[PDB]
Amino acid sequence: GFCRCLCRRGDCRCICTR
Repeated sequence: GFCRCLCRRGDCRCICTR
């Protein structure tokens, strides 16, 4: 239920878990 975001080679997106 928590979202943490990442930038993978300039590709930013968020991933949610819990």
